[PDB]
Amino acid sequence: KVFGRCELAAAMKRHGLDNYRGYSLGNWVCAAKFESNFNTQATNRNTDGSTDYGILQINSRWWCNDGRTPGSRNLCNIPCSALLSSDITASVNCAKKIVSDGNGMNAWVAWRNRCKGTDVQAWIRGCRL
Ligand code: NA
Repeated sequence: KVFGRCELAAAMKRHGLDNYRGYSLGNWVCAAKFESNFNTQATNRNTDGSTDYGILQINSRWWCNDGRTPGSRNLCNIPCSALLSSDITASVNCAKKIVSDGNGMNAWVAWRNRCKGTDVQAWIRGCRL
């Protein structure tokens, strides 16, 4: 599913991401834009041989099982394929664990390099939330 901007903003809010670990909804929408372009089916191979899955490009090195990431963990206890669903419940549940792990949203290098410190409110502009 390719979410619309406000569509994804509504879904993330409904799933309790708005101000989760102090991150406003626009931070999460911004992260999703630069990680996946709001595409639930996005997959990207990392140089270390792990893969990033779904709207928030959750990494098989630590968070989900894809059966092809040696010495990896599955801390969200989910198949990485579950992170490609049109229903973002699994991605959001797993992202709550990631953002809680100590470095907040710096876990998402695209967030740190493209969203952090910017006018992230712009990403929920015009949305009926
Ligand atoms: Na894994």
